Amino acid sequence: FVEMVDNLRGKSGQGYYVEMTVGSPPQTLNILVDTGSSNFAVGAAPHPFLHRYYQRQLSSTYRDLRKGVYVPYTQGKWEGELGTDLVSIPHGPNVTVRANIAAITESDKFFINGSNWEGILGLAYAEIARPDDSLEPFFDSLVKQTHVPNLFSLQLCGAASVGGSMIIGGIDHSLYTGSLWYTPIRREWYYEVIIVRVEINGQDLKMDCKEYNYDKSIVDSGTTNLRLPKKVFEAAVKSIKAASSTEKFPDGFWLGEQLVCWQAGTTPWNIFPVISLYLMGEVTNQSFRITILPQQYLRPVDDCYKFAISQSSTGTVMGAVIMEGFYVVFDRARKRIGFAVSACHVHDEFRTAAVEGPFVTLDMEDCGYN
Ligand SMILES: CC#Cc1cncc(-c2ccc3c(c2)[C@@]2(COC(N)=N2)c2cc(C4=CCOCC4)ncc2O3)c1
Repeated sequence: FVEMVDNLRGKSGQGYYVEMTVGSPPQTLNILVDTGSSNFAVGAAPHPFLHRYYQRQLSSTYRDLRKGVYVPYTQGKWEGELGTDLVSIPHGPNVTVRANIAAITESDKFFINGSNWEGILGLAYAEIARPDDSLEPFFDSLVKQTHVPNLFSLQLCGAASVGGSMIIGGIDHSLYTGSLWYTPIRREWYYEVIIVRVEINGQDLKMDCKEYNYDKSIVDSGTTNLRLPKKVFEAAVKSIKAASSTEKFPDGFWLGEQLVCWQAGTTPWNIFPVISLYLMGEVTNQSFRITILPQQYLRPVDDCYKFAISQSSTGTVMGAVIMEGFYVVFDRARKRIGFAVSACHVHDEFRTAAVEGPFVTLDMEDCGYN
């Protein structure tokens, strides 16, 4: 899979994108990689933020589905016109498939001023596709029309340019150390998982585990932060505050209202605690844990940083803060997600991100919200 290594680019806070082509002859576009949605949607009009856009009038293979799609989401919206066309990934498998493409014709707070991407590749499942589950997601078409195995993995590396790898149809063993540990995909809509225990510097938060997954937990390459349900965010911050009490920061810092800065090269990593999420394992009463560093949850912006853990009303979102520590395998074929220590995660000489197990955890099914 050497061809696919380093096929992801981005800027901090603006997501990870992959090069794709659409139409005949192929039109090159950079596309945001998003495991937290299920539509392939591309700029199709000359929005001033866009480097380029899909021009259907130049594609001999374009087919108009004669249907609109209207996709408001939490932080923005896009609307467009559904069709199909030939789609390939130059630094992906050597294949081309006919996929659904939403040609974006109106939008608000969707495109980022200064970004280098023009569209969005929703890698999650048909259940949450717009307008409905009859609109086959890209990855489903890829697997259905080719021999590409039904899995992909992401290595997101971070720093200001970021980079990473999207391995389509496989696992590249050079991208991780130690073993992969798998947690079940609870339901095929989002990439939903179940967190069964939370530790700050090894100290259990001692919350009812349902709270950790209220109303769901998801693995989301399209979110920068680790987002936590309100009640869990309260406890997490209280514990991280206590752990980091050597140095006092404004209350706003913890809420993402302001940045904290240190002299270039003297960030006190060691006063900040590690954060461990235990995930439901593959076997009854068995779990594993993934552990991230402040290198992951304190994000560059003197060296100044943003606290990149935040409260949610939509459940836990394991965003880039989690994923940048790990090689993450979206094993759709076996309805499971693998975690392993990432060969590229940022760390120091004292601590590294970790994936460890097995542990004994009882009543893990009670942790899921219904
Ligand atoms: C890592 C990272 C990142 C990142 C940084 N800046 C902006 C984005 C971004 C841009 C457009 C965008 C989305 C994110 C976003 C929001 O969260 C996720 N997972 N995808 C998104 C989600 C949706 C959805 C439509 C229907 O429900 C599911 C999600 N539609 C459009 C979207 O556009 C991602």
